[PDB]
Amino acid sequence: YNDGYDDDNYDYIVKNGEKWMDRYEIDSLIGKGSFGQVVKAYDRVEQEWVAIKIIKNKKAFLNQAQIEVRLLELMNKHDTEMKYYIVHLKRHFMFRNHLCLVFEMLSYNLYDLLRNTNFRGVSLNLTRKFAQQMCTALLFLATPELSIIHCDLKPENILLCNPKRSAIKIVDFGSSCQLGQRIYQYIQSRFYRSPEVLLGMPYDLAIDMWSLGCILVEMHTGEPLFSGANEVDQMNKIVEVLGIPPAHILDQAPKARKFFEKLPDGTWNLKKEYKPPGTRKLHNILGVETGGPGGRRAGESGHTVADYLKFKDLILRMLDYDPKTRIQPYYALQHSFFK
Ligand SMILES: Cc1nc2ccc(-c3ccnc(N)c3)nc2n1-c1ccc(N2CCN(C)CC2)c(F)c1
Repeated sequence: YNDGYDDDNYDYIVKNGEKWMDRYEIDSLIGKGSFGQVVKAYDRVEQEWVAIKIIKNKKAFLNQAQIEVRLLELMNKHDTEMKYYIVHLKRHFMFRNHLCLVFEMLSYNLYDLLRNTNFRGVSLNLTRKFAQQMCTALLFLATPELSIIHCDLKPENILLCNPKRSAIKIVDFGSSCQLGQRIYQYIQSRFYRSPEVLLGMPYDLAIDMWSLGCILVEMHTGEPLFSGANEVDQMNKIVEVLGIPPAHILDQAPKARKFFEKLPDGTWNLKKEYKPPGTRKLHNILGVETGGPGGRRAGESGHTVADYLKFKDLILRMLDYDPKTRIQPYYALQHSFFK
């Protein structure tokens, strides 16, 4: 293990108080993920805490992180005032056989926020703040010179900047790509995976908007909207809410028959118990008329029927099966939900 320094998962074994390169004092592990670890460090030179993503000493992670660095640096050539809600990569270096990405220090991810609500959700008002930021972030990523598809939006990859404000940033561009790259497939985290990707179809930046629609519902209900145990269960759970996808899409989907078959009348239906297609209404998931998710927002300011109907509309537009008509970031931002 790399001159001593690695565990059996090819992680750097953090030693609290270690100094690196006469510059960073490692304080502690913040958290682990697939890619490796994020540690809290003090940068003596800039005099600030930084979150150092220490990539596993494994080629696949190293290579993914090099793609991440490239995309972050590209995003940086634009967002120098850090306006657009993407985590700032300060610098990167190889250290003891681990690629290290030095980020600004942020705070809890939105999953952990949901965990602190006991998976019962945050307010629609907070949901709206997250939504507005996330739509602005997507707006940014879709700037032509970037055209970046995050490809793994989920609550864990959206972080509070700090524990007392509603400001957030997107993290983790390990799985990201630019438009026209199509080599990736079975991409996105399953709960947040777009129909086009489930269907093995060409995809674009609209996949991120699908993920966001899923995320926003979850932020408010506390629970994943579409919590499939596998792709088939995923598509089924999607269909429960949204109905059979448009025929014009299914006729074009290489993986149509993973999920669907044509009936003798030439129409598409599921292969296989679930609520029948389109019968699990978002109207009811959100509790539009019944005091919000599980009735728990009954009375609360900012949780009116009118508010929920606006939120539902926005969400349904994000969860358009058709990536061509799925609401784009700009128009999402103009939605009545945000007035
Ligand atoms: C607190 C904190 N600030 C961070 C800044 C950047 C990143 C990051 C992580 C991954 N990819 C990129 N591009 C940036 N992470 C930051 N974190 C942070 C927050 C929470 C966790 N976890 C991970 C999972 N665990 C179960 C809960 C806490 C973390 F590792 C880092």
